[PDB]
Amino acid sequence: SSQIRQNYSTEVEAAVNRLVNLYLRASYTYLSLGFYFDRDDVALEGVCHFFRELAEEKREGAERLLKMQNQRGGRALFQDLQKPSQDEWGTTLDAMKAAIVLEKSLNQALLDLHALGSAQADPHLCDFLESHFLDEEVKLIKKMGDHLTNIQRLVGSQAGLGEYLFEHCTL
Amino acid sequence: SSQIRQNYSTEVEAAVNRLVNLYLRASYTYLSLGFYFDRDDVALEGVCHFFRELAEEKREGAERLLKMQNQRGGRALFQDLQKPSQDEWGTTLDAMKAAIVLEKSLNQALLDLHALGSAQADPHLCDFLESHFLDEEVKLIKKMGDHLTNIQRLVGSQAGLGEYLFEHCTL
Amino acid sequence: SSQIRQNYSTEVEAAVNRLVNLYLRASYTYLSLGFYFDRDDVALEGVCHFFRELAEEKREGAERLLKMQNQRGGRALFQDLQKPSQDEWGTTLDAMKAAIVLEKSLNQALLDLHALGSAQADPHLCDFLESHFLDEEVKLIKKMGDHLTNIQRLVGSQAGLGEYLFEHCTL
Amino acid sequence: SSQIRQNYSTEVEAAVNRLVNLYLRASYTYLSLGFYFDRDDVALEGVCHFFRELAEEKREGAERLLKMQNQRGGRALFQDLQKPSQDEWGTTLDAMKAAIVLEKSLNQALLDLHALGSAQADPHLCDFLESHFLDEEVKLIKKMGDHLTNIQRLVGSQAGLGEYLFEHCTL
Ligand SMILES: [Au+]
Ligand SMILES: [Au+]
Ligand SMILES: [Au+]
Ligand SMILES: [Au+]
Ligand SMILES: [Au+]
Ligand SMILES: [Au+]
Ligand SMILES: [Au+]
Ligand SMILES: [Au+]
Ligand SMILES: [Au+]
Ligand SMILES: [Au+]
Ligand SMILES: [Au+]
Ligand SMILES: [Au+]
Ligand SMILES: [Au+]
Ligand SMILES: [Au+]
Ligand SMILES: [Au+]
Ligand SMILES: [Au+]
Ligand SMILES: [Au+]
Ligand SMILES: [Au+]
Ligand SMILES: [Au+]
Ligand SMILES: [Au+]
Ligand SMILES: [Au+]
Ligand SMILES: [Au+]
Ligand SMILES: [Au+]
Ligand SMILES: [Au+]
Ligand SMILES: [Au+]
Ligand SMILES: [Au+]
Ligand SMILES: [Au+]
Ligand SMILES: [Au+]
Ligand SMILES: [Cl-]
Ligand SMILES: [Cl-]
Ligand SMILES: [Cl-]
Ligand SMILES: [Cl-]
Ligand SMILES: [Cl-]
Ligand SMILES: [Cl-]
Ligand SMILES: [Cl-]
Ligand SMILES: [Cl-]
Repeated sequence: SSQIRQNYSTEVEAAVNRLVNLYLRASYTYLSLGFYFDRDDVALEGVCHFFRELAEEKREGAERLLKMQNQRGGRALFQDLQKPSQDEWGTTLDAMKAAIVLEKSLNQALLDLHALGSAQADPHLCDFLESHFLDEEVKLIKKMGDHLTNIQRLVGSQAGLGEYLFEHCTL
Repeated sequence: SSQIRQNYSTEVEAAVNRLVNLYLRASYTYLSLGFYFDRDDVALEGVCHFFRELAEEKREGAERLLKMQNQRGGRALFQDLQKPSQDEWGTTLDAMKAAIVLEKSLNQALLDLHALGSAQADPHLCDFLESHFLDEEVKLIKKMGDHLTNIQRLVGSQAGLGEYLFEHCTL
Repeated sequence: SSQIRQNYSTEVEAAVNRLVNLYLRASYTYLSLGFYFDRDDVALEGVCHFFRELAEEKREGAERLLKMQNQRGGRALFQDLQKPSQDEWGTTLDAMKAAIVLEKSLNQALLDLHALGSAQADPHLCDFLESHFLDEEVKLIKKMGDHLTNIQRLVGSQAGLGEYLFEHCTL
Repeated sequence: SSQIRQNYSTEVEAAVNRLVNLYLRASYTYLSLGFYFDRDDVALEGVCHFFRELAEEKREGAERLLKMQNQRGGRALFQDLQKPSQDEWGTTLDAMKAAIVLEKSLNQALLDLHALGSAQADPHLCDFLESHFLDEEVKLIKKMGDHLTNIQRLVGSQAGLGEYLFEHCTL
């Protein structure tokens, strides 16, 4: 029971529980990514730390959603967390591509949740997504695309490697 | 006269004046609540201070609205402030229930103002309500509902009182 | 492939992956427990914070195991995380009993892993469990049993409540 | 003569003297490795410093064993230190492979000493190996395997070199 619920549709409440599941799944994905790069036969600890920090941010996003669910008087319902889609993640390039795919899917889920909140005339929900999720996700995707470009440049060629060093080491 | 007014409908201007009245009324309600709990025959100074702080927050909300009215080039119009609905407020439980009723009514007025601003295509108004009012009101209502649950638990029973002390004193 | 693996049996490697799954499951359980106590109709924030901290400790335990798996040259394999066994957790007493059941099961898994490491003559594994898991788990279970006794005393009776206050407030 | 010896078998006492010899031999190996990389025609001072620090750690391990031998009432007996197996150590890759071979052999000697202490029911010995040697050796081997992977990646190819720079310079 709740004595506080106001203007909070069952549709949104359900969608928020699904979004918590997606965020926790993504956190689990990034946990797997990070420990893959910590393998002795891979050994790119910087890549390990990049994904470890993303695992933490996606868990924090889920916790924010759960806190909001309780603030509106909705009820958290948890489902199974499906294991990540791969057990080994290939090259740095492969892993950064998988990460962008994952983030695009979370972004689309955020946009879908906004469409539902708009249809339900739920401005608190909209505000919440704007305050904590929409711009954070755009920033992250921009950083990943920048990373993808630089991995491609570096693994591709000696001119590529040259331009990278000029920017990174001289500038 | 105004030389600055742009995209600011007479409907919104009127609705904002009504919302100032509601906020000032709520401030007056909380003033009455607080001094009731300061009576020698009631003497719950912590409850007095809780309502005294709410009186201050509701006055501040009204002042924010008035400042916004002037920033958009609308004209503040004041009406009578109706005295609060009771002269004595009963138990702590009774008073917390009345407070949640009051906050729900302010929240609904905020949602109604958003619906009007949306119909008038007034995004500055929407932004304003998001920046200062929607999440503040949800947070406050959540706190009041938490309080209601704890008052009910405490006044209800020895098991209730027991669980409360474990949480509050041990944890 | 690994160039470092030495004295690390496939049986232990598999058992460690299963133990990571159990720890992550327990973390997920505690996440559900904590947000249950944050509901407006439950509203025991101290209990919420107790379980929130346990969720963090169980995730940290899983991460320690994963780091150890990589240090020995074993390969992390993740499975589905089954959702927690309940959606609502009843009283504080009910929830503390469920927590002790959960911790007893992790403790038994640690003891089973020691039995396997002993049979495989793997002293590094034994050392690892001693350094990070066995005494931590005994300490936690002792704290939970202490909590269970105090909840029982407090919810049970006016003599019980009296003895608790003497200890907590006077001493 | 000793007035303190208790539960300290002649077998363990002998094995500990042999382990001191192995540790001092390894220290001597690393001394040779380090000065090889300081040659003007090799000139990788970072590699020199890596091996110089390992020479120091292996000497410290021997000194710890000798101190323990005296604490149990056993008698240190020293043998010849055989010169290192090579006079020149080839590439960085060659030298890191030789180092991992050396560390694997010390690790196996530690495991063999644990097997003997277990057969002799000598828990102080076991504790000692756990406190100062088993996890230190696993950590070191993990670091060396990580190094081997990164040397292989770097000396192998332009894609390899690219991935390394992304991790090391960008992340
Ligand atoms: Au990682
Ligand atoms: Au890392
Ligand atoms: Au929206
Ligand atoms: Au909306
Ligand atoms: Au650079
Ligand atoms: Au540079
Ligand atoms: Au550089
Ligand atoms: Au007052
Ligand atoms: Au007061
Ligand atoms: Au609006
Ligand atoms: Au609007
Ligand atoms: Au208390
Ligand atoms: Au207390
Ligand atoms: Au207290
Ligand atoms: Au919580
Ligand atoms: Au909490
Ligand atoms: Au063991
Ligand atoms: Au063992
Ligand atoms: Au107390
Ligand atoms: Au007290
Ligand atoms: Au007290
Ligand atoms: Au050197
Ligand atoms: Au050096
Ligand atoms: Au042993
Ligand atoms: Au032993
Ligand atoms: Au670098
Ligand atoms: Au760099
Ligand atoms: Au660099
Ligand atoms: Cl990680
Ligand atoms: Cl809306
Ligand atoms: Cl007052
Ligand atoms: Cl609008
Ligand atoms: Cl929590
Ligand atoms: Cl063993
Ligand atoms: Cl040296
Ligand atoms: Cl023993």
